[PDB]
Amino acid sequence: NSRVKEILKENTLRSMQDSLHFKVKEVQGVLENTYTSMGIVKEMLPKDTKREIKIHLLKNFILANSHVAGVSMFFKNREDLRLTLLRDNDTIKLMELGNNPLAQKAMKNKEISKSLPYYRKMPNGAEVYGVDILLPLLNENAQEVVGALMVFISIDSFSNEITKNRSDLFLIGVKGKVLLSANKSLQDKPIAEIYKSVPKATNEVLTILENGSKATLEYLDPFSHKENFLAVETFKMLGKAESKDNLNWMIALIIEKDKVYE
Amino acid sequence: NSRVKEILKENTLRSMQDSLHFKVKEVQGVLENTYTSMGIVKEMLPKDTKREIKIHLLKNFILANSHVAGVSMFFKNREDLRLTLLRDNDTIKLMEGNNPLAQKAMKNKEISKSLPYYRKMPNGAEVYGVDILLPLLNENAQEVVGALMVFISIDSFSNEITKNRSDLFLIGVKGKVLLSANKSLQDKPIAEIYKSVPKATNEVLTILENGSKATLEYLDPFSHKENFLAVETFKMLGKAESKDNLNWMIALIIEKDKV
Ligand SMILES: [Ca+2]
Ligand SMILES: [Cl-]
Ligand SMILES: [Zn+2]
Ligand SMILES: [Zn+2]
Ligand SMILES: [Zn+2]
Ligand SMILES: [Zn+2]
Ligand SMILES: [Zn+2]
Ligand SMILES: [Zn+2]
Ligand SMILES: [Zn+2]
Ligand SMILES: [Zn+2]
Ligand SMILES: [Zn+2]
Repeated sequence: NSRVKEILKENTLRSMQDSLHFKVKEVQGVLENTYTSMGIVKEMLPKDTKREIKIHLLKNFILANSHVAGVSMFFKNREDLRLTLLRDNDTIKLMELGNNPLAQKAMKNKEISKSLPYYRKMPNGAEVYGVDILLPLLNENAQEVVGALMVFISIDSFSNEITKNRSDLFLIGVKGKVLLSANKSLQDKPIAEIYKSVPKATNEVLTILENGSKATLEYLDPFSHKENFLAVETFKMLGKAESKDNLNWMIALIIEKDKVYE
Repeated sequence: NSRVKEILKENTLRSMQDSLHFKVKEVQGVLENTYTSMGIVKEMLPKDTKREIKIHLLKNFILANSHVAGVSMFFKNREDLRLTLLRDNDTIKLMEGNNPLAQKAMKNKEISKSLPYYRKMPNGAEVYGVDILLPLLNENAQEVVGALMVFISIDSFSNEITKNRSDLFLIGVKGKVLLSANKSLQDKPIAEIYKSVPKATNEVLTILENGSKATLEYLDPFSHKENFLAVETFKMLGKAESKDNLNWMIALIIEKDKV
């Protein structure tokens, strides 16, 4: 009889990976839209335009990128072009930069680069878990680095794709850090600690993350005490960019085996 | 053997259906993100910028959207902005307007698409694809000043549909085979290819017209094997309100043996 459960397993794993594969392309496609939008800002910001047009550009960049929660502009030789725009249910512009190590890193890397996830205190006093995306600004003939573009992407804003009306997905960053899960208390914590009761399963997932592969496996969930089918799939979180910092993110999809078997 | 078979049949067909659903959602997601990117190019092109800026933005547009093989812009009052950018192992800039669909798109302020066709590329290769033409408007958004052409490579979607498998088919308007592992079938309608099964092909074409989805079974006259057939349609121009936003379809065959 159990060969029936075995076919049910075969069929469930197939659709998990197809389902998971879509979720990855969806999230990565969203990140790609933002990077594409950033490259346009990058191109226009340093052109011979007046301040208000540059502000006009940063505001519209936030408006059209719902997952962007902030953007900063820095210019070496123009004081009035050192601004930070943070999402405050609208946009709040704060004048300022220069000593910011993110602006300095942006100007020393030709390719799009990143920081690591972190909590930013927002104008309304709330904490937003996110990550910074960096680009350099170049003058007309591309000869000189003249400024920096710094984009704060909200990881919490991906709740729409990961946790809205479902609880079977995790977003995992480098070193196996949980970036977003339905279990809010897991954010910013490593899976080696969360799931230390299944070190063989976690060590495979972490290996799959480091190598940029994909896989399916089983594990006993320590929270539900039920065995889950688990599908993982990594993806380059900076997109098509060839960059030192274009590392692997991972999305996990779980299905408790009991629901399949009947 | 009774309840077991029923459990296996409908669980395998559900897995087949869900898999096709997520492939359809992958494809139209790739298209819509390309359309979002195109809308950005659309709005920036009329803005006050130098020729070199417009060119590099179109060049960046092609490189960011891997399914676009070509893009062209035409300005009514800027002859130096009548250009075509095509993939050529890299990107090649050519100079050119008289396209009746560009006139249609401009005069009516509506998006319009061409029929699928074969474009001869710079390197001599022939690429099956579709043209999507958009009007360009001035800053005040009241007068049409030009047109933007985007040549989407249908063949480039083999990475999602045809690579490493032969169980998927992309079907266009009136059952035209747009993409298939069997390349000889491209640009040919299913009504002729599978004339021997009018019941299934007529179902397919009705599903295509109604924008519906369904699973059915048919005897494939090529493989001589009983197969299931899951189909699902989708608007190929995304959410654009336009009488040219016809339904495309992805079809998935699974040999009835597996069930
Ligand atoms: Ca599939
Ligand atoms: Cl068509
Ligand atoms: Zn404005
Ligand atoms: Zn503008
Ligand atoms: Zn989103
Ligand atoms: Zn067990
Ligand atoms: Zn039944
Ligand atoms: Zn569907
Ligand atoms: Zn693709
Ligand atoms: Zn894919
Ligand atoms: Zn067989």
